[PDB]
This record gives sequence, C-alpha cells and structure tokens, in this order.
Amino acid sequence: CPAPPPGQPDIRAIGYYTDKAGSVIDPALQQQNKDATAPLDRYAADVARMSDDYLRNGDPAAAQCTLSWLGAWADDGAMLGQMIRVNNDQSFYMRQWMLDAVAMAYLKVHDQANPQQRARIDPWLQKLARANLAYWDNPKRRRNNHYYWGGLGVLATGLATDDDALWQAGHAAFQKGIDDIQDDGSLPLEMARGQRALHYHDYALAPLVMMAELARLRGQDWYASRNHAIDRLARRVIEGSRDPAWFNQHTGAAQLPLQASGWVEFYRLRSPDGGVFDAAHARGPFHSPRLGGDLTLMATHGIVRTP
Repeated sequence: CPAPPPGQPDIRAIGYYTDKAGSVIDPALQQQNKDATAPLDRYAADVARMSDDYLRNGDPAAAQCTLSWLGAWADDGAMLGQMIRVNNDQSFYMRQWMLDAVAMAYLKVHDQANPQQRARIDPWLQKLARANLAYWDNPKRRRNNHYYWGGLGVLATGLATDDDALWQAGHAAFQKGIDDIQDDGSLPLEMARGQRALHYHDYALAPLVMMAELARLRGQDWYASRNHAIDRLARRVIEGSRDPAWFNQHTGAAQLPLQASGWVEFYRLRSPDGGVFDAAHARGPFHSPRLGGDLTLMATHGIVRTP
C-alpha cells in the first residue's frame, strides 16, 4: 500500500470553454486546468482503481489501502476549504466530481471498514455532501448535468454513511433530472451546448443511471419513475451514438462524434430494449473514477460485495 499524497483543503480549477454554449475548448485554458487539478484526478483514479481491485479479487489489502487513502484525506480535511473562482465555478464542479469518486470508492470497500475508519471518513464525506448541496441553494445557478453529478456523491454518501437526509437529497437531484426529460428524450439545458449537446446528454444520463443503481442496492426501482421516462433519454443517447442526425437538426451545430459512456453496462441489464446497447457494450473498456471506477466490473459483479 503506497503512501497517500497530502490532502489539500483548497481547489483551484479553471473552465476552458470560449463561448456561451460551453462547447468550444480553449486548449490553453484546458491544459492550465488539467495541470491545476492533476493531483485531484490522480487521487480519484487511484481510490477508484484500488476499490476496483477489491470487488474484482476479494483482496482485503486493496480494501484496506483504499480505506487508508480515504482516511488520510479525511484527516487532512481535503477539499473542505476555499473553492477558488477564476473565470467560472470549475472548483465547485471538481468538488462534486471528487465527492462522487471518493464516496463511490468508500461504498465499494465499506464492508471492510472498522468503526475507527468509519468515524474518520463518514464526517468528511458528510461535510463535502452538505457543501455540495448548499452550492445549489443560490437560485441563479441553473441545475443542468452538474446538478445530477452533484446528486450522485450526496446519494452515495447518504448510503455509505447511513444518513437518510443526504439519501433524500440525492433522490431529489435524481428526480429533478428525470423530470427534465422531455417528450423527445432531450434535456433543454443540455440541448443548448452546441456541438457538445449529444456529449452532454450521455454526460447527464450517466450519473442518473448510477443513482438508480444505488437505489437498487436498497431495493428501490427508480428506473420506473415517470413511467420509465429515463428510457427516453438513454434511448435518445444510444441513437445519437449511432446516428447523430436527430441532434444536428435540433441544435444549430454539427455534433462531435460520441461513444456512449459506461452507463450502458448497467442499463443494458435493466431495460434490454431488444439489444440497442450491444454495440456500445462490445466497445469498452468503461473506467470513469467519478462514476465509481470500473463500470463493466460493477455491472457484472455488483457495486458492493455485501448489502
């Protein structure tokens, strides 16, 4: 088990879109952001990977090393300080994505946590979750896909730490996202993203799918909400992956090509839909730390090894 890097209480991230539609990447701003957030993304990949190794192998050294890394950053009060604003709220967005990765990683190795590790990690995740919720109480921040990503970490913290209040807030974010699904399966706030509208429909669906998957650990069927409305979005996304024709004729910008993200590994098992997800499934792999790590592995073996 390698030594964890030091936990920084402050986040200093930088947005890299040039335009209003948040779709034209400034490659200078993107590199500046990637360097400034490199240790955060590096930590998220690591706890995702190690918690992957535990679910894959049963190996208790992978669980302990995950818990050791999480406890260290809890002790450091990592990300519990200043969210530095340069040009946008990219720092608040990183705090949502980082809670997502660390909470999901904590959930996957939680059965191996002793009461002393829990007493250190639980309050740290609960403070990040409350801070991520309180970010949205400002009525002038529009609740797009960021809100759905925010909800995933709050829900996983609510479930990991047995906090029913953070669990209900997680559901509230998921329900908001499901209620955004239009007749055509589009999301208005994601349709406004120009050449990345199709990207941001896949990007919005993934945390909704993972939140429905967490509710399934507790035996609830969130997929069924609003007469399976989520199926219209997942269905609209998988067809954009194949043929971007519908999206280009509704957006006023030629879509960049999209390979579906790893929500397909879970969703193909819940609503097979005659095998429309088969092509995406066969063209992985599907690793995203901010969604919990190895989505292929968690889809076939379970998000947790015991309830």
